[PDB]
Amino acid sequence: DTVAVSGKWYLKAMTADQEVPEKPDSVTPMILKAQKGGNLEAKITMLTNGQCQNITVVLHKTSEPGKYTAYEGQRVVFIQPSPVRDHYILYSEGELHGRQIRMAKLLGRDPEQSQEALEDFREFSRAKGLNQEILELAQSETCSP
Repeated sequence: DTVAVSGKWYLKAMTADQEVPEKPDSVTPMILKAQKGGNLEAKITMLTNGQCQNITVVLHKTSEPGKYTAYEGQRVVFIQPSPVRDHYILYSEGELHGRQIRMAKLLGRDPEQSQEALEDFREFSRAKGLNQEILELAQSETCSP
């Protein structure tokens, strides 16, 4: 499952059960690198407030396909295929910077926007009790490494 989601993605949309102050102006592609040993390394760059912010998150494999842990075990991340092909949905729960926050993210192989994938993501998000507005992200190679 790890190898299946590896490679280049576009982070299309995200939502949470809390405020999430830092809304980036744009993001570079999300790179999911499958590592020897089964873990995933997620890398993305954000343009926020006139500066380039590189983010690296190591996702640790569990016995459940698609289920990973993060941030020294204080966070769980579920990765599963969307009903629309070449899209994936992330859902995470637990601690993040010392607070309990739950998030969902929509990933797409291609930059083209899929209305069906977004609609399914909205439904998924509601079914997880993520009822804030859906935040759709701007794609750009600005700040790319």
